[PDB]
Amino acid sequence: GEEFRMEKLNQLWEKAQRLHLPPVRLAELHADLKIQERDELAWKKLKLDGLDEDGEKEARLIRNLNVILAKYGLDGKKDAR
Repeated sequence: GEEFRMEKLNQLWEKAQRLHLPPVRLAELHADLKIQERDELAWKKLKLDGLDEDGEKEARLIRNLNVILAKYGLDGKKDAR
């Protein structure tokens, strides 16, 4: 049951489901995972071609992921705040 090409997005998405997220957070999450997926493959082309030799294009992925993990608390804080 994987909706993304990378295990990180599927694991994140499936984990979000595991956290019992509401359909809205799962829908918003899927959108962010899709954007993160496309950006991650497109950027992987950048990193593989030699475009992100400084961590600037991936910075958007690391930040977008942190934004998703901050919206769902998938791989970060999970206590109170």
